[PDB]
Amino acid sequence: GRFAQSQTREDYLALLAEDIERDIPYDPEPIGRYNVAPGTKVLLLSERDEHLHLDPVFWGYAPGPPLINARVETAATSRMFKPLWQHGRAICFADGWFEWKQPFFIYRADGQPIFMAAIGSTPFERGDEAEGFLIVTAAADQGLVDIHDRRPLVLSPEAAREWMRQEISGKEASEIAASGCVPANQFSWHPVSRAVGNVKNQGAELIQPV
Repeated sequence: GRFAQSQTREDYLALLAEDIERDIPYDPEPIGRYNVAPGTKVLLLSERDEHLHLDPVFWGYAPGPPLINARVETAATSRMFKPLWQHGRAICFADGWFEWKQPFFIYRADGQPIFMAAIGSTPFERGDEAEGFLIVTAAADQGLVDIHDRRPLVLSPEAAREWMRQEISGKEASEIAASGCVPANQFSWHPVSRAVGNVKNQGAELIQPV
C-alpha cells in the first residue's frame, strides 16, 4: 500500500467543503509526501461537531503486522470492521496511488485529487498508536485489472462528503460506496521509477513517468 499526498491542504479541500464547514487551521506549506507508507501517521479527513477536521492518524489497525486495508466486499459485515464501517468513516485524500504489477502511479485524468474511503477508530484526534485507519479497497475494474487485482475505493467529491456524515448509517454508507465509486475510465496511469519501493526515497520524481 502506497500513495502520494504532496499538495497543500487547500488543494485537497477545495472540492469538499466551503471555508466555514472546516475546522482545519490554515497552513500554506505543501504536505509534500510523495511516498506515503503504512505504519506512519497520515493526515486523515473526517466530520465531527458539524465540521471537517484533519487529524494525523496511524495508517494501520492492530487487533489484540497491522492491517492496512479493508475490502469493501466484506467490511460492512465483518465482525472486526462492521462497527468502524458504522462509526469510523473518514477520507484519505491523495494525488494518486502506487501499485506494483514494475510500479505504476494511478491518478484522475482531470487532475483533481482522489478521495479514498477509509474506516477507523474514532475519536481520531487521540493519536492512537495501534488503532488507526484502514483504506477501503475494491476489485480492480476495466484497464486496472492488468496492473493488479485490487484498487482503493475512491469516491466522488459528493460521495466523499456524504460518506463522512455522522447522520449517515452503515447501510447508507454501503449504498454510497457502491454508487459513488470512481470507475477506472476516470483514471490515467503510467509506470514510474522502481525507487518508490524503498520508503527512504521521498522525492517529487517518484510520481513522474519513467
